[PDB]
Amino acid sequence: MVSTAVEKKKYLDSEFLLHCISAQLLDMWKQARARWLELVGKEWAHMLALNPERKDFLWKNQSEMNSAFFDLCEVGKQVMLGLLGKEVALPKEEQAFWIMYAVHLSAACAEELHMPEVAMSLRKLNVKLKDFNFDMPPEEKKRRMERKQRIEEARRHGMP
Repeated sequence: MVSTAVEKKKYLDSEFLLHCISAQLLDMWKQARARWLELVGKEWAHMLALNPERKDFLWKNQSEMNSAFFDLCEVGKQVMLGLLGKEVALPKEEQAFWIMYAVHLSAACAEELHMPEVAMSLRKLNVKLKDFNFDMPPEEKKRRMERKQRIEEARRHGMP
């Protein structure tokens, strides 16, 4: 499953997504991907400055990067639903998608941020994904619910 998803990592490239999801959702995906990678790259550059030999990325649980990753997962899930043309995926479809998502983002860290391949591992991403798929204030809960609604609406070409 992870073997086939390695080639299928290109499936989340903008050029492969184009015309298969709405223009609005595609732009949300492009922006959310860029935002997360930029934050990862900043955090890494600081870490590397302090230990040039390090090979691990420490994921800070209370960080802008972490919040940006959550939002990227939210957009990613709607990308999946957009590709399938469904509101609720089969669990096998979800498992396939999240594998492709994790392979895609891990490749981007090695290829686009030039991080050691072992730093942003498939396993690390999966730990955080499990959190997404399974002490936040009430106002921030509201915020995330309104954002998810806006992404869902983008996916449906502006429809509820």
